[PDB]
Amino acid sequence: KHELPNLPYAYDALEPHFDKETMNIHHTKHHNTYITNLNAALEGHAELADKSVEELVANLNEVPEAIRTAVRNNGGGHANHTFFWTILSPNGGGQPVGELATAIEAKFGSFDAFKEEFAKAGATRFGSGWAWLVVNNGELEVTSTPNQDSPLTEGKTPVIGLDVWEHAYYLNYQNRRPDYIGAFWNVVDWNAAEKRYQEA
Amino acid sequence: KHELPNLPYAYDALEPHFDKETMNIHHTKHHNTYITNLNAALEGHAELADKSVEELVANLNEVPEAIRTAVRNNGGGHANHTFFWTILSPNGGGQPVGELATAIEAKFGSFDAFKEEFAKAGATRFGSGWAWLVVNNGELEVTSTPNQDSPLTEGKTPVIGLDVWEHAYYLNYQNRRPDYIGAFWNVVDWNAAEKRYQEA
Ligand SMILES: [Mn+2]
Ligand SMILES: [Mn+2]
Repeated sequence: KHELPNLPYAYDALEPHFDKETMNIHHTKHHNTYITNLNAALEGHAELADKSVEELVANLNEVPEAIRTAVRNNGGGHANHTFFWTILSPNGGGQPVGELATAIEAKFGSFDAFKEEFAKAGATRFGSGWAWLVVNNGELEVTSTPNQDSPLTEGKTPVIGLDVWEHAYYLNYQNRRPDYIGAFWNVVDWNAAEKRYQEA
Repeated sequence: KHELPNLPYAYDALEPHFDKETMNIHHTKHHNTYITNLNAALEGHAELADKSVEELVANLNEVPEAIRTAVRNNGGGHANHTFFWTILSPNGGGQPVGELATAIEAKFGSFDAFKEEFAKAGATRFGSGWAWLVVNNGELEVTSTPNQDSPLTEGKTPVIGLDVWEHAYYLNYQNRRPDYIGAFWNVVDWNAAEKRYQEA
């Protein structure tokens, strides 16, 4: 009973920053496959299967050992991509807004300095993974995670994030990960980010 | 000190199985960058910069802690890719040959059974990595390693291997990793593999 969410915008709405071919394959093949595999691993655990994917992944510890890796990886994939689609927008880009903006200035010095730290976290994540701005204390932290591991599992709440698996950027940027991260700034939705900051 | 090896064949020599655009970017951008990063890391360590990259990665524990992660990832990348180019050929494909062929039949039952097990290791390596046929103390085994980790580090000797980082396959295959693994059977060089088996 885990379903693929529709995108909040057209498949070409993030162009030229994120290409429509990637949006299609990333959403309808990669994300869908995580869902397929999650639902299979949850066959026989109908009790577990009625949690939200976010709660499921936050309390990975309580998943039966037999299916834990499958939940970590595929539950991770579902939680992470679900989040991702909703922090992007064709009306995104620009400066941070709201109390999140003020908090970024305080924690990082400035928005430019934050962007730098986030881009370094993204560039430095060796292999597959994600770069994040999270709330831990009630404090902002830049982090990165391997594969489909989620900050939620560490008790940290995602405010924004960027998929740095090669499938996310290879068609448009090839090995140019930094150019991809640069493009993300033009589509990240700071209104949505504010909500996530406030809602945590 | 460490230098990018030329390919043993033209950039389009593995078509249609491995595309020439990928061969270009994979060799001259990805592999080159591991070498740049490795050389930067070994600045100030004469001890090490006399070692082969295979010696460095076999004895990773003897690398000073301050540069060990860099040598693991970039040393691993250089050793792994150097090896990879040498086990591919436009005169590749077909059935195993030599003493290796006999050993594969004995260990796995048949070549087809071996391919199935290798294909499964490759498909199931979650995130970035490599699938391998190695010799472990005189015995054939199929394994997989994350990121640029090498079997050498665990005292196992690679006979064949396949790069399952998405950069190795995304341009021609997108999410269809199993189809890429299929295509590898047509360019793997079993004469070259026989020689590695003999020397291991
Ligand atoms: Mn992804
Ligand atoms: Mn590679």
